[PDB]
Amino acid sequence: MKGTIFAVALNHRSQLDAWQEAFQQSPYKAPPKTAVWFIKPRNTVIGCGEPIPFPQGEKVLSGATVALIVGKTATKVREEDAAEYIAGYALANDVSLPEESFYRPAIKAKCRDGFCPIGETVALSNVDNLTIYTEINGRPADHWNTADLQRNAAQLLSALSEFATLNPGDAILLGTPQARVEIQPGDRVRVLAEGFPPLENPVVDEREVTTRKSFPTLPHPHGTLFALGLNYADHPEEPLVFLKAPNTLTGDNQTSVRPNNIEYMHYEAELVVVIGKQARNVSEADAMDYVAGYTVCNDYAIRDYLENYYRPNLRVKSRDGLTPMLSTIVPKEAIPDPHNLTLRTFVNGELRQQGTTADLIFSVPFLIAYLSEFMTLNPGDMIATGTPKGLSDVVPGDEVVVEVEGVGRLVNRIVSEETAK
Ligand SMILES: [Ca+2]
Repeated sequence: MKGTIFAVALNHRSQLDAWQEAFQQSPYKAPPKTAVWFIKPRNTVIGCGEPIPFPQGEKVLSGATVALIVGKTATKVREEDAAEYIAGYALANDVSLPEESFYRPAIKAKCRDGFCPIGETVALSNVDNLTIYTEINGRPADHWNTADLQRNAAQLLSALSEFATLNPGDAILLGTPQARVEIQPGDRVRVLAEGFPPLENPVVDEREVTTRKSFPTLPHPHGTLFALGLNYADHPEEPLVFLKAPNTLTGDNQTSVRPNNIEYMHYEAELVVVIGKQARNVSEADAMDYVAGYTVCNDYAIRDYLENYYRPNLRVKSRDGLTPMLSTIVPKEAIPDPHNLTLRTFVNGELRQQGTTADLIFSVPFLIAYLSEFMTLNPGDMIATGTPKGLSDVVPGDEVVVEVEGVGRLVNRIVSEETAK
């Protein structure tokens, strides 16, 4: 819609069945214990009648589904009370490149422009035993049923909101089956279900699609939050990128909660790049013209909650208030070389982490070129560029300060669940 669009992967029993043997082996080792989440960021989100831009060369699959739409702030929603937090339901389309791997986040596959049609919210009581239909050029092409999903809408809302607060207007896509249908330029793709107005979108060669969807600017932070995995040589083939939901963000001198009964929660000091101008298919050579400037984040992780499905997964990386971020942006013109800046972390005044952006594996221009090659970057989007070596455990009472030379100083305080409540 206009809120964050969350989605669940591996929720349809047909896919769990199909992947059973693979999930016993590297790199998965074991089947998912918890829900496997992803996000369809704002560049993806379109309404009925808007085109799905088709990337030349690629195979693209429709992903008819339905989404629950949150009607009031949802934090630790109890399963039995879910309906009272759900405004209704909307037909949606998880448009995607093939789901060939579930190990690393599927950003190229799923976060392309216009890859998330979503329709009208309808006030139904439930979506139990609902057949979701796909038609292509007005011919029946696919159907599946929500009774075959592992977690129902109630259970998904409860499971996600247990650690990630949802705001009114946010959505959760309930899932998709193993078997999907292919779309191609010229196709008209229609999603249908009893009780809903059909959702229809044309698929168009991307070369033909006019200007990209723009958004109103709002005070930083506001935008897609991209984050890098391993990005310091401290002494891979392509970047590991994942997205962070906006409710993870908190300001300066706030608190971040350490879960009860875990072994390891660590800070991560990072240079954050903020986009200043809409960017698509930007070369490394002009990438810097699209940067507004720089800020700092503390990209916390709960190492205990890591799994090998879309890793690092949302239960580790999108927890409420576990991403301190400064509200100030230093303009790029104040920083002559962002690839020559010191990063440090202090805990209670003890220096625990130090490195330099000279050790970035993937440079700021590389990253901008890499992402804009397959999706539109918009003003206010953020790129958390990774963290050097020097991680350690932090516990309630601890004051954690991260600092990037010339960019800013960011304070945070760890607290217990008991203190925060
Ligand atoms: Ca990180």
